[PDB]
Amino acid sequence: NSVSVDLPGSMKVLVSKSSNADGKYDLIATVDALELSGTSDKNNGSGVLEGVKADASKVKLTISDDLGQTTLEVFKSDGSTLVSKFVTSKDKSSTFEKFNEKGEVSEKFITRADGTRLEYTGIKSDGSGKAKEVLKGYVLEGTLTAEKTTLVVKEGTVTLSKNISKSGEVSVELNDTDSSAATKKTAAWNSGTSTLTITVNSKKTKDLVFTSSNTITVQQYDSNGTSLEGSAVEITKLDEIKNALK
Repeated sequence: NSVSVDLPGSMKVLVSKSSNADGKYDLIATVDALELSGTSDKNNGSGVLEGVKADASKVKLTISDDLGQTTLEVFKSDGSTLVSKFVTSKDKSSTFEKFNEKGEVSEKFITRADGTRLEYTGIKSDGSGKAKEVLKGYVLEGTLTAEKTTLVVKEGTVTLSKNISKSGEVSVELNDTDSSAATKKTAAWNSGTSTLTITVNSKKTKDLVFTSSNTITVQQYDSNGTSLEGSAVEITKLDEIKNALK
């Protein structure tokens, strides 16, 4: 009769085993206790399913042609003003967006494949908002502008800024307002190694590596400031970032 097809986000869609006189396949799924239905000219479980809630809100599930992504939209009763959208990928990454009354994004929660999160709240029409990055062991706080996301850690007169572009590219900078050259921190970012090298009084002191696993490691230099010693150690809490900035 039907074939159950496994989709991202542990969702399932039933597809008819064979096509009708028009060559089309029937699709059925149950999402959040609502039965959705649709038809497709493909036999693999891809296509669009729709349902209508008790309250007249319209639900639409779109399964991409290669089954790599699901988009689950809830609309107002007009079928066009978004209330929410979940987009889930095969790799386990996802996005959840909430919309305001004009159907424009007001909150956006990104879950990466590794389970870390980037959370945008209080999003305004000017593109600004509040940002929080949820990592293994700790969270970073900052802001969103149209230009970029900037997460900030302050320690004494030092400010560490972790910038994330719209496409997820990380760059990091440091500024210290310390008026003494004996203690003022400066830093160089190397985009090629995702590493921030801190210097104090003309001696390199530490490398902070911002890894592809969304972690930070720290490693110290020798007293002459030209050779790394020991091994890189993973930072496990915000206070350990602050320690590296002292």
